[PDB]
Amino acid sequence: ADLEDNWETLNDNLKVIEKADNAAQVKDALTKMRAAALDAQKATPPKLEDKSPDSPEMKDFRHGFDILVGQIDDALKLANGKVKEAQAAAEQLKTTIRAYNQKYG
Repeated sequence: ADLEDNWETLNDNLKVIEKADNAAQVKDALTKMRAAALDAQKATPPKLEDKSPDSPEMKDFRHGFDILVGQIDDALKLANGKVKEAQAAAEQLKTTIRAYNQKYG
């Protein structure tokens, strides 16, 4: 249950931010994101061997997870004394979940 959990983790992560109230819980929050994000890389709950395989050696698949670690990477920096900046970005991350559905869609 590390896959169904990561989702709740990426989700339960963004909540600790807006509610972090302190830069300390922000690192800890995004620390768990960029962490499970690198784990969800090999994510395949629906099986990518039974739908659109794309073509980029699937590289384009991990790139979406690695690229994601790129925006979360710069935010992990704001964490880590820029909370409101990190928190506001959290709403940007919430939007990533939407663009991620275009990946999971």
